[PDB]
Amino acid sequence: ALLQKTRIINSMLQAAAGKPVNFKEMAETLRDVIDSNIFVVSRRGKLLGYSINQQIENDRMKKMLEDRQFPEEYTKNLFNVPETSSNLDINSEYTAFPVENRDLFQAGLTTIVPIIGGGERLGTLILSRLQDQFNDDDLILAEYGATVVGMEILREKAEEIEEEARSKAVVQMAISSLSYSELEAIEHIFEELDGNEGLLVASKIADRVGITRSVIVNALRKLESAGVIESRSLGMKGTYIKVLNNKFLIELENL
Amino acid sequence: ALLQKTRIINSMLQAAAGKPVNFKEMAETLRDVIDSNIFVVSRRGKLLGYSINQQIENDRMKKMLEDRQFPEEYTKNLFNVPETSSNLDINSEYTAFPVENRDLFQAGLTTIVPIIGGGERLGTLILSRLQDQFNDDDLILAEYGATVVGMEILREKAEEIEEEARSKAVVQMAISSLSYSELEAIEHIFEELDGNEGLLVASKIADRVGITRSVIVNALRKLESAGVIESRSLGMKGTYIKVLNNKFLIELENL
Repeated sequence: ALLQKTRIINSMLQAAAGKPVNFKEMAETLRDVIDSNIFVVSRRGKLLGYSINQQIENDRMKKMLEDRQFPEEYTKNLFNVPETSSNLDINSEYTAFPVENRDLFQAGLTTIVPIIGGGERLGTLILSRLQDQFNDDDLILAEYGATVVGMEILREKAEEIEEEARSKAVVQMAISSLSYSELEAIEHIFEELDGNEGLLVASKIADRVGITRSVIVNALRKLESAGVIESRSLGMKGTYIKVLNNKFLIELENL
Repeated sequence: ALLQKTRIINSMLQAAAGKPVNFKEMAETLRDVIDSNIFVVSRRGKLLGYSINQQIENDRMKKMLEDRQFPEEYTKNLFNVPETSSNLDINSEYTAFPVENRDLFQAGLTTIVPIIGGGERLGTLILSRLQDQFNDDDLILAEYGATVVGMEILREKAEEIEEEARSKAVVQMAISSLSYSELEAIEHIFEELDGNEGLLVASKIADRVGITRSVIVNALRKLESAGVIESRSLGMKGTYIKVLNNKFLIELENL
């Protein structure tokens, strides 16, 4: 019953809007829609999700469902596949696969669609039934489905790193905003500290370090200012901090 | 064969990848694989791109094709469509459209798809033949179709501002690294200046402003460093400069 079938696939997509990416509850969707087996493997060939409904004969797939890694020779060509291969097992004649890719498709009549977003193969969609041949409708669905879980990892991954170089801009911001002293204080602080959690009253360092309180006491708050650290001191008599940004200590040690 | 017609689409989708989003050249690729009229209009109702073959009886649409600005009464109810209107003109019986959108659909047995990604109705997609019914799959194409133009405005507008908020980003930079002095200078400079184009001679400012050539002449380079302005000084005897970022000048005035 076509169109609905998809409109349904679409229904699902619209819906992932805010909610962060989630393959499985989306693999399901394809399973449901296409009534097929569904496994999504990334470029690196880690399964990000899959789903099923009845047991199978495929011995050489589970290996990965236990270490997330699939070895540097197997999934390897699984990737070399230039296009969709339509209907597939262990008894059809073709010289499109080399004799080093024998057992990967294995059990349940398997079909294959490459996931292919922003100009790049981001991975593969395995589908694999047992009996019912893979219909022209049935394909069209996957191709949408792939195309969908296409610009999704895309999405997910941008998300994933656009908030790396957030953190990372942040930190060379604040650090960009200290005096030779202030930062030197900060420096000497965490050289003589451990982790985000830190307590040793500023008072102490000053005399040792030979930077006034006043300042040390301040470099400090400059970080309260672009978030990076937290303390809300307890009337001197001890001074404690914890950090709000992992990429920091890192950077700071990068000095 | 519909699938072909679909995969054909796919192929054009991969091959936008690098190339900067082109609507027409996809409006066509629709009007190809669908065999109909394609018109992509937006949230605000601008016709981004379109694509036809024969001559048409819609009068009330040749309006936007010169001002790009559709009425605050037409496109809007065009916006109001909760979902895909399958076939249309002006003889049928329906209590959807409000008594204020009679002639927008005018020519071509018209059909309607809303474009929705980033969990947002990005705009509307308009197909319109003359006789042939829009079939099931005619839809099926059309929709996915949208869905692409879909996450294309996404990519374009995404692209639009990750680079408006670049300018801004770099100018808040450059400036931010200006000593009060230096800043004082660039200031005094452009206040007695007109547009991105300037020839006024450093020597003469210092005095008139109370600052060393030393520093004027420093603060200038600084912005060429961060490229914001161009000058290749001449051997004094007249300095001439140019601004290479619009956002900049704006920002100055906002200090």
